[PDB]
Amino acid sequence: GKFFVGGNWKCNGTKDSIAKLISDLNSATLEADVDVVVSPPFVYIDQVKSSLTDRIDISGQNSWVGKGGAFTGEISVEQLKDLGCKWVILGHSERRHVIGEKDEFIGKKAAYALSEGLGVIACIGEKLEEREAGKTFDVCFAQLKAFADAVPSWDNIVVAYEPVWAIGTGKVASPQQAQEVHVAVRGWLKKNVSEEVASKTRIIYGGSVNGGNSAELAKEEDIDGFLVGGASLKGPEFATIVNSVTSKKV
Amino acid sequence: SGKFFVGGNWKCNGTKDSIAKLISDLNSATLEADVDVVVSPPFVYIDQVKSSLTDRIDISGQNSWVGKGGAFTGEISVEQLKDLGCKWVILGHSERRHVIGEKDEFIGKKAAYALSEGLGVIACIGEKLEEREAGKTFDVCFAQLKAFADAVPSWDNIVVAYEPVWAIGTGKVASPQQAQEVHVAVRGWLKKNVSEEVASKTRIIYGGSVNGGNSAELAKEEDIDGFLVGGASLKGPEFATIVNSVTSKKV
Repeated sequence: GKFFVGGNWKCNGTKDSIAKLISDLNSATLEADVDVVVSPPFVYIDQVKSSLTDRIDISGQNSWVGKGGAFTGEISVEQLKDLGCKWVILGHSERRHVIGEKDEFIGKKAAYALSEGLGVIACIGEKLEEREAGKTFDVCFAQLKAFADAVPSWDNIVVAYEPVWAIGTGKVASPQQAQEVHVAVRGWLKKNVSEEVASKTRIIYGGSVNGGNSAELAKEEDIDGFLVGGASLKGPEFATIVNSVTSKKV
Repeated sequence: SGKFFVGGNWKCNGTKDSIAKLISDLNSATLEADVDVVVSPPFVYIDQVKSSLTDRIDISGQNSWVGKGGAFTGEISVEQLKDLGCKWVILGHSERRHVIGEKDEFIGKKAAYALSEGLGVIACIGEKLEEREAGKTFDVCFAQLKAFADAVPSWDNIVVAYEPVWAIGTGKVASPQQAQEVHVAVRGWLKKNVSEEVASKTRIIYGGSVNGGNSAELAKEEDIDGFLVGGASLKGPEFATIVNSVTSKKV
């Protein structure tokens, strides 16, 4: 499967800061064999689609579980597509653990998004209390099962592993610990979906990724790319992380 | 003693093309002068609406995050709503309370934050059918109000919207009389728990089923100060007529 780098801007940016970010992304020279995706806040998706190079795809940060209608404050898959999105991020750790979105709810969001023709960036990952109880793979496999029990197909799914236990806990995750989770996620796909899906599905790393560690991470056999957080807000650094694909080739 | 207020909540509806037509119909309408008019597009269309809609109508977000932006994937901050030109945000809407599950203190915090950052707040309250039938209409509504009151820095830029959630789809229907009974109690609650000044200046608007066939009638009730319109706000000419239903309140 082809190297994938997405930037999750989260709840950050204004018209002006995003205009500068877009200008920097457009000026960057990006390597050829990489799928590149950015994920603006809902309100800026129009601005980004109007001015960002079409070499980069656009993702929503969330989407409603089904068709639109009486869901005040929510955005539908139809509306994301209408605005030009090709992806949606679903089950991001902040939506699981800050908002409180549950697994089956997330699984349903994905099935709907995939059946309506969006790609899905499907996020999984365990918290500190969970890892400290030896439940890393139990947690991730239940999250995967909830996806697998619901989705019509894995063709347009990218799996993102987030080490929530490292994200802000003062703990840091090594490329070895990352590789360990990715290779297990791939094995779960082999045994619970199929061998074909396991090899063609991209498993991207969604821990702390920056210009100083992307080259090292890209070397791991089962890390197929990144879901970048804070660094995705800095155009040149994000471009360099995208271009870390060359490190996977060396 | 407050100016008539009519908001249109588009909820999770619309595309570029339908919203472009809605905006044209809204722009073509002649709206009565003594009314505050507000529309609330889905997040992704707020930019499109701000670019083309007459400045006579204010724009509202349908929700906002509880505090400053940052690591909250999928959420929109008050800073961003303001950046796009919104002057209002709807908070504690029944669909966010009962479908999404947002709790009172959380909603109260959202409103306090939005107001401190300079947005007006349409603060929604209302009881479910099970609650109404057990005699807890005012327990629920007053508790929802206390949660706002305990948090907000001021009531100057607050509009209270009462939603009869008990009628919203439950097969029951709400009359202007039943709405009036709730609104008069809410205003009384404000008199005793905030001040007489706030009670008389605060708009308390009706957020039940409002359409071109009942708005003139609803607008006649003494303590209904306007509307938070659902389905009808997607039909421009009908929304305009509802705004102009203010003439019914004078007659």
